[PDB]
Amino acid sequence: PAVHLSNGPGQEPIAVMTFDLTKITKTSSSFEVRTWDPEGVIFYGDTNPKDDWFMLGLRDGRPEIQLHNHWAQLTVGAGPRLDDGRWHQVEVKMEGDSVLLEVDGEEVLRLRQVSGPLTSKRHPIMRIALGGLLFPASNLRLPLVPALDGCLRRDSWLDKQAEISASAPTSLRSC
Amino acid sequence: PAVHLSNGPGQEPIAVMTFDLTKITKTSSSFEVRTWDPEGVIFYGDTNPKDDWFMLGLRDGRPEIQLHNHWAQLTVGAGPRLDDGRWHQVEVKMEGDSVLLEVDGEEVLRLRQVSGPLTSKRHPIMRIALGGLLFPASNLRLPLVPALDGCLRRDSWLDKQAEISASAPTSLRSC
Ligand SMILES: C[C@]12CC[C@@H]3c4ccc(O)cc4CC[C@H]3[C@@H]1CC[C@@H]2O
Ligand SMILES: C[C@]12CC[C@@H]3c4ccc(O)cc4CC[C@H]3[C@@H]1CC[C@@H]2O
Ligand SMILES: [Ca+2]
Ligand SMILES: [Ca+2]
Repeated sequence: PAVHLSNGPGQEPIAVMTFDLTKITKTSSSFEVRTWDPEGVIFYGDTNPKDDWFMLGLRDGRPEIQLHNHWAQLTVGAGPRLDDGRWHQVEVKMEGDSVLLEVDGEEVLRLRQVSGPLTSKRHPIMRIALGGLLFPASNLRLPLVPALDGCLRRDSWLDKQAEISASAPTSLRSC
Repeated sequence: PAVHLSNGPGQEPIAVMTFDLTKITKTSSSFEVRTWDPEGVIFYGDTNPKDDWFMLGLRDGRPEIQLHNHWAQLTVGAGPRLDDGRWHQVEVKMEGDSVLLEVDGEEVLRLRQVSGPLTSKRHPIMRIALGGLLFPASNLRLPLVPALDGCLRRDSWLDKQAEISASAPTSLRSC
């Protein structure tokens, strides 16, 4: 079952999941994405919209991560273009103080020394928004137009056991 | 003609080139490297060893860039492993406020919003050291053992016209 990463204008996310960081036993996520869209947000996450946020998106067809927290502030592009209309497996996880990005089974990016343990964040609640941000795009380190015209499927986010709740503005439109 | 990136213990660089930034008309470099060594420095560069430095090396066989300046401080791994004993083409250049890394003709990493124009650096003199750093490895953001047992060939560094001088401790040992 595949869902549309964009719905309507393409402003707000198609879904927001909230997690209790003190209950996480897994700090990784994975999913498949397919699109012809060269720019947009795949997912945004934060423990604090001002002080500790993260965004994985596409720019010029390639993955881009923006991260802003106490330890690091960055805007980094990496990996092959994914806007070739084919399904691509994507994994994002924490490994020690690093954030690793794997695409189609290959590690394409490792942001080192960027964060303390998820389970140790001052604000023990993490939000994960799909297909959109939880603040205006103008507030990104480097703005981009969030709308991502693509499909998401086979997605797993951290541990379902740590998930506090999940919301969706409109009905998840299938692909 | 190929030269050894390591000579002797593997502490100091095999060569140091100095450039006048006010005369540069090209902010890119390229070379080929071959090695079985998973860790080490390919090249280091700075306009200031304390406040504005850069290091391209290998860690776990993959490219890693560390950069420290007024705009950004990072430690980032990216691209495929290069320690497969085969020749690999590598290009490192500035594009706007970004630093791009291309391997075997493919862009594998783009560090965005990391620097003002090279021609505008307070200290208009850039040093490029090959196979080593110009400060102790303990001073890196993330230390690694600098010795890189590999070969370098077909190397071009910025513009020869902007090169002020070049030095080499020992005789460049051919591969
Ligand atoms: C945990 C994830 C990787 C690490 C990400 C991170 C990493 C560091 C940080 O300071 C904040 C965030 C928020 C979103 C997180 C992501 C949500 C799912 C993904 O697996
Ligand atoms: C200009 C190069 C890319 C950009 C690098 C950089 C980029 C930003 C910075 O603040 C310092 C340096 C020093 C070394 C530079 C490199 C030396 C050769 C390479 O082409
Ligand atoms: Ca788009
Ligand atoms: Ca080594």
